[PDB]
Amino acid sequence: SSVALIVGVTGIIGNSLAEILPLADTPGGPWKVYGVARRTRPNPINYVQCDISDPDDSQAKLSPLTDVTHVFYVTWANRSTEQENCEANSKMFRNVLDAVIPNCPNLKHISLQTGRKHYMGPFEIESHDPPYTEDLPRLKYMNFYYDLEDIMLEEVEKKEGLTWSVHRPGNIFGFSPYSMMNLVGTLCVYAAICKHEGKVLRFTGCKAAWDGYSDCSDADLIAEHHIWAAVDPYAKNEAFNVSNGDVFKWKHFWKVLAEQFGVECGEYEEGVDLKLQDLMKGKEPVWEEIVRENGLTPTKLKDVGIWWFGDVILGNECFLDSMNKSKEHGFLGFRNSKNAFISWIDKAKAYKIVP
Ligand code: NA
Repeated sequence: SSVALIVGVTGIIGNSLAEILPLADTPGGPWKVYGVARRTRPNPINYVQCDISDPDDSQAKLSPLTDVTHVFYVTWANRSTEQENCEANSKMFRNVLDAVIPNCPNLKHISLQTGRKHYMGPFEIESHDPPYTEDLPRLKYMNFYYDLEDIMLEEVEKKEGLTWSVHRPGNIFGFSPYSMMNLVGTLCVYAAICKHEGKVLRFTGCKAAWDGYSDCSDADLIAEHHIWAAVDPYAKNEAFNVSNGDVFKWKHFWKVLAEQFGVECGEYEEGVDLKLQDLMKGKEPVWEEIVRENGLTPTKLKDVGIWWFGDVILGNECFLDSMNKSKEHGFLGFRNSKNAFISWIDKAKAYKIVP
């Protein structure tokens, strides 16, 4: 009966879904699960190698998956322009729904993950006032999230009883061995390099990030949120924010990261805005030495140190969201973000990404 198709299983959320779904006490259980991704390689889950952006390969790989009941859409193309983000991401989404909906007679629910950029315009009101809420109108700017929702909504009409849910996290704290968008990983690699070079963990970000309130969204809680919507009647045909239930300051998270690598913590330096891309320019050889000296997973810096992403997060103000609707609709999940941050650092170490 309960059969998951995780679309993007090698990603950060894909991985959390991959670990949690098959567990004995998981709601909706016991689950059979398929994990789909572009890579070959690498256990209870039924792996399918598929390129979602190829109409033929999606037709070939997903049509035979006759028994799936719930799809979890957690993949995204990231392009140079937003217009391209729409062409690319729509094509992918359509390709999966066109391969699944016709061929799965027990399809109950598609769960779509987007993000907090639903609420955020380019710049450039027009804008929204935080904390962000779910059902206040869409901003007038182009946004591939909006396009994905409309596709989903349109495709839900072509089968009766088929439900949907949208999941909108903020900045994700998580892990996967292959992630190419890992904030926590990225900060671990920066910390590791500072330790190696005998340098202080200088703060690489703005003041609003250092001293303001921020939140974040745990990879495992986001997975639980997806699962909740799969099984809860009050979650059906609704969009929802997912964040941790608490608030933090980078001022304090920086010390925690410092402590986890035994490196001197830096403080907010007035008079700049300090970037990871700049500080880590030319560190490719230094990283290889760290990987060799310690018996690490053989990685290149560009695959584990995603600086532009970390800078985008640490160089801007964090606008908070609201968990009221999720709670009101019955999702009482939370995380203690400082503890979760330590936990995801530990996970980077356990997989020998970082020493
Ligand atoms: Na956690």
